[PDB]
Amino acid sequence: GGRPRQHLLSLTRRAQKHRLRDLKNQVKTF
DNA sequence: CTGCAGGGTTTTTGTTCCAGTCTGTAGCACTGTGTAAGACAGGCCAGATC
Repeated sequence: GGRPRQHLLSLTRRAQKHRLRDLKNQVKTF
């Protein structure tokens, strides 16, 4: 049914790839 | 109910390469601190003996 995931500031900067996609796109379009 | 097997899942974590851009290091030929006396030999003039 998915997966529990701990908070972001403990993950590597890389770990991120998944989270900002939509914001990178929205700022670009903007 | 349990146990673990072995699949589903999302989500780490990293993967290959080509433009570059920054950053730290090795490459450069090359530098600083050792620093003052005496000992031994030979000559020979002085100077005292006598």
